[PDB]
Amino acid sequence: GSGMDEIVKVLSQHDRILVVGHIMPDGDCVSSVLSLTLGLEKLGKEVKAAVDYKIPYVFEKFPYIDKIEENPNFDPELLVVVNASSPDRIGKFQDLLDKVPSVVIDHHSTNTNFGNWNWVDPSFAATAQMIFRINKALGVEYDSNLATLNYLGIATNTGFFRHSNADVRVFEDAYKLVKMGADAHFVAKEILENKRFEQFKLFAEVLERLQLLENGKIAYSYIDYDTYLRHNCTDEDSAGFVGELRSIRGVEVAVLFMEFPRGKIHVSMRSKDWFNVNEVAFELGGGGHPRAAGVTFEGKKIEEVIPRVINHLLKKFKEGVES
Amino acid sequence: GSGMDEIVKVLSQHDRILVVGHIMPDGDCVSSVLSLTLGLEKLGKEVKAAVDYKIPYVFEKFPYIDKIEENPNFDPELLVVVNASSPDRIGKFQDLLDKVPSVVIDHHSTNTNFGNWNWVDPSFAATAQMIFRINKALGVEYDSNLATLNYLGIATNTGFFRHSNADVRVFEDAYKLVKMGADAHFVAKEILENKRFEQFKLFAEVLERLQLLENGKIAYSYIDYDTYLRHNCTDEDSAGFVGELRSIRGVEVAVLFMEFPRGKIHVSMRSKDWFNVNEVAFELGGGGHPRAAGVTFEGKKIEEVIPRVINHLLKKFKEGVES
Ligand SMILES: Nc1ncnc2c1ncn2[C@@H]1O[C@H](COP(=O)(O)O)[C@@H](O)[C@H]1O
Ligand SMILES: Nc1ncnc2c1ncn2[C@@H]1O[C@H](COP(=O)(O)O)[C@@H](O)[C@H]1O
Ligand SMILES: Nc1ncnc2c1ncn2[C@@H]1O[C@H](COP(=O)(O)O)[C@@H](O)[C@H]1O
Ligand SMILES: Nc1ncnc2c1ncn2[C@@H]1O[C@H](COP(=O)(O)O)[C@@H](O)[C@H]1O
Repeated sequence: GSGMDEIVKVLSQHDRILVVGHIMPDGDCVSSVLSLTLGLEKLGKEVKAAVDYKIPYVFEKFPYIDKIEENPNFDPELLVVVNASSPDRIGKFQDLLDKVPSVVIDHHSTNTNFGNWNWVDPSFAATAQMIFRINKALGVEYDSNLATLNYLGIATNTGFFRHSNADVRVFEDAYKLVKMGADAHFVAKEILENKRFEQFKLFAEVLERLQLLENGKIAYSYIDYDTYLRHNCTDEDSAGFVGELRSIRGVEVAVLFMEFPRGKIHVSMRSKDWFNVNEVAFELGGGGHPRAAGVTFEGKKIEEVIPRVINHLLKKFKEGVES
Repeated sequence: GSGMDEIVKVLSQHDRILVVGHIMPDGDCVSSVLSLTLGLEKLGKEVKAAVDYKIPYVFEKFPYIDKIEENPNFDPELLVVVNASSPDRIGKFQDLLDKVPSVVIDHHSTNTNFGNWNWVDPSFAATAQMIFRINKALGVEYDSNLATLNYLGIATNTGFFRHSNADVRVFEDAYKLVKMGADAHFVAKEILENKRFEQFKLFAEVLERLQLLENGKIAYSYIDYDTYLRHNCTDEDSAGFVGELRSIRGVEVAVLFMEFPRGKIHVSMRSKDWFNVNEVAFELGGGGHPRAAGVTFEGKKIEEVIPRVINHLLKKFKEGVES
């Protein structure tokens, strides 16, 4: 694939750019979209940012969040798709892939290389780290707001420096961004301290349905669509729940089945010390990382998905213990 | 007070040292005690580490944790007390303050300067940052285990880089320690992903008793001693609960009243954006930081402590809104 140098040249050559992130945006999406958009604007370019999805509440106080548009009305000369592993993930903007030359910048090993130019590097924990390097290579000077926005995705994708992907390069980037004015406490407060009361009630439903297997080493639970409705919640509200199940003493693998909307079952998997959940996800048609991976089924009963996923998980887990 | 330079000289002059931390040890205690003990040992000194308390379960897999003794049986020429703000906090080792010259190293502004030499610097988020600087000044070379142990206290005292005390110096220290081999994911896994099932049941009791005041800006709850007993828990198990209450959308001040043992009521206070909980704590006879502070009552009914604390909190909160 192309490297950073080729993507920097392409970005330099084009002056009307649409930067696009993926649906159901998370911290790395907002971070990467806004950090690249602002970097390119500082070079004088005419740039718009777009996500075909409602921006979640926790991002509403971030600087420049209103630059992300659902309906940009912009005819770009270049499409730049960040942190999105496949064209279906960018919603209605995938139609532009047929009309406009495109750049892909992504850390997901699952990326389908759907751009005319692709820089995909899974050694990074966050696409925001790739945007940081692109901006510095282009000559962008950071201010505090841009540093805060670029810090955001590095923090969220590492669980705020807790996960296995928080390596030396993550800590060096975070130090450089805080030195340049990133407001680390602002980011933690807005992302992690805006919990709805209903999210506590929703998690109580998860605890009620929690089941342990394999001498307590596997824990799984589920939320069906009627339960989301009962609590005025969506799958936005159950973010972080599967990590709470991983946090139980003695659990090595945590799995959460989430039905939202009706008939769409998302499977979120996390592992603690050694089990490669990405191998299970891939074999079920999904994908991810060794310690965090997922699968999405459409048109299924939760009663069919759960036993299939658990069966495959148990088979591979029992292999790993003997090895 | 004395600075770092004076304490480094004193540590250099003495070769039989007892390093002591405080009762109910947390991450910064274990981090500071072991990081200084190992640093001094690398200089060839005869050093023992002691805490007059059972070491919590989450520290049991850390390297060298068995170096912390409850019963050291050691006649030191120098006592070094780390991260303990007052002599009552070190249990039975306070008797040595009358017999042995003592050094105090602490970041708590509440420190009573009870050593013969005192280095107290509240600009640090963690005493572990002060130990890092002492060790480097003495000439200690870090290995991976020592870097992990020194990283521990910086992580735990900042809530793993979430709290208002996570400034540039915290991120630079963390980067330096990870560059020198600190296993950041190991630390997060052992400290944060060893939750007992009973802790979830205990927090459900907290949610049951949760009360909001002042248009949702104040949230408080309590755990009485019978409830700890009911769930086979101690105050070790409710660590982090008050931060969960602060995480509720719209809450500015969270307060958790904890009765453990019987008749001993600890009040934990956290604030989000602007309210100075340390001023309330101090006026009630406790102390702490602007965003995290506490008070401890002995010999009271929970029914007397709660309304007094809430009354004082409301009085000052209502002052801050007008200002
Ligand atoms: N070891 C890990 N590597 C990557 N992501 C993880 C890990 N553990 C938990 N996660 C979470 O899984 C999600 C994966 O993000 P991404 O790599 O952008 O798909 C993020 O929300 C992470 O916080
Ligand atoms: N259906 C899927 N196909 C490919 N990758 C996925 C899928 N679901 C989740 N992932 C990835 O797996 C990790 C964990 O996802 P989640 O459990 O949804 O937070 C993230 O890096 C996701 O991008
Ligand atoms: N702004 C803050 N400053 C210091 N400690 C905080 C803050 N917010 C929460 N805390 C917690 O309060 C405790 C205070 O630690 P210490 O400063 O060693 O007494 C630690 O457990 C911190 O994680
Ligand atoms: N009774 C007290 N007197 C002085 N400082 C305290 C007291 N209780 C708690 N603190 C400090 O206030 C902060 C929050 O304490 P806690 O809420 O117990 O985690 C920490 O820095 C404690 O060391």
